[PDB]
Amino acid sequence: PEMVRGQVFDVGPRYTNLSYIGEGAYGMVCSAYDNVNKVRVAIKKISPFEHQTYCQRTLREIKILLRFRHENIIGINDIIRAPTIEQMKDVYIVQDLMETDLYKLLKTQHLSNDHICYFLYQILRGLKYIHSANVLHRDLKPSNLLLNTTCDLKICDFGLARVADPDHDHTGFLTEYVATRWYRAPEIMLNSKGYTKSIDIWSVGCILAEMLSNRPIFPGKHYLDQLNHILGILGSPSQEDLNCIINLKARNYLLSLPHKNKVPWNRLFPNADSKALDLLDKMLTFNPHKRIEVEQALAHPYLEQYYDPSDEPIAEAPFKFDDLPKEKLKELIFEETARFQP
Ligand SMILES: O=C(CN1Cc2ccc(-c3nc(NC4CCOCC4)ncc3Cl)cc2C1=O)N[C@@]1(CO)CCc2ccccc21
Repeated sequence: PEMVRGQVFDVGPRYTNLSYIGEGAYGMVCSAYDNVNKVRVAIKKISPFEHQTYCQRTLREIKILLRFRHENIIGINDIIRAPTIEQMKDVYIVQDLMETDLYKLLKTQHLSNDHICYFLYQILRGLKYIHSANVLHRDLKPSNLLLNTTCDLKICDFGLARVADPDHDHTGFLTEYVATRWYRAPEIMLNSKGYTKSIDIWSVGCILAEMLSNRPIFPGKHYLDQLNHILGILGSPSQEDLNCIINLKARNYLLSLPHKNKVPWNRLFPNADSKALDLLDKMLTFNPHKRIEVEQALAHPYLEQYYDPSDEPIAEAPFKFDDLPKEKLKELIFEETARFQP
């Protein structure tokens, strides 16, 4: 078997000529020549079976992405594993290989308004489909938006994704949360478990602001610092928005802060298109009930050149399927990956 940077890659025979790409908690990723389709692909080796939280991320990633089929959502092309549960130590997930991601692009490149518009359109078109299946991505951020050489965009990493559950959304003040800090809606720190579609729209709002200036809009260094960066720009919540926060610890925290005025978007973003800033404002609304929805966002005048609801598909049916053990999640992973065996 091939090795890459001191790791076995048991992807053959089909997948050969393996170049390293990168690495994280998830595992390792390489490009590989796919000998059946005659194209290089991404393959990420997951070795999750000794941690039930990595097994959860693996099952979510595989189950959701095999159900979903959409031009702006990364697919799974193939999955490699051993022929039995016992011999299965790794899972290789094969996906279309993409040139870069929006994180890398923003650290190096100025985006034209035309590029910003097209990226935003694609994010929302993928998100329309995600949300139509009653799913929340819950970790939208520039590194989870893959880009090819002609700026086609695909949303990736569904390991935190959930079915939406807005009747179980309420929680207490300062409840801990897993998704990336800078893209967390203000309600996460106040009274929300992050089980509504409006969580994803906030993150998209954050991404949009970041495309306008190549800097994160709300770069909090710790849990509550994130709300204070948010309130620094949006200003103090209105009476009406506060009355919606019935939790007293959260309410009284907000009432304790000195009055802060709204920083106008056109002063933060002097070179931005005014329609982009109108849509930004609606995505970065403090009150999640007042926040724009994905379909309204698509219909916003900023995206008029692209908007076409007939060419913005939805899922044919809602998605469905939990503190289960590592060993049962392994079984589920084995069942879900069977279609790729000879
Ligand atoms: O799966 C991920 C996250 N990952 C990691 C990852 C690397 C690579 C690419 C990729 N990259 C390029 N191209 C790159 C060229 C260089 O520039 C950047 C772009 N093309 C195509 C692809 Cl699918 C995509 C991903 C991705 O979704 N986590 C998961 C799910 O939460 C799995 C299972 C698991 C277990 C524990 C914890 C996390 C996770």
